[PDB]
Amino acid sequence: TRKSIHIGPGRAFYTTGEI
Repeated sequence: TRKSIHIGPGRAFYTTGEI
């Protein structure tokens, strides 16, 4: 259950990982 969630500014959403 690996996932990369990085929230920087107030308009960014990066969700890329395993499942």
